[PDB]
Amino acid sequence: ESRKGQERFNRWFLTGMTVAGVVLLGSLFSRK
Repeated sequence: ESRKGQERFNRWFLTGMTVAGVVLLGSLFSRK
């Protein structure tokens, strides 16, 4: 909502941390 450009997704390195998210998605996404 804020006028700031920041609403765009965090700088790509901080996306690297987002990979730390999906890796948890990599487990939960399916039962063995």
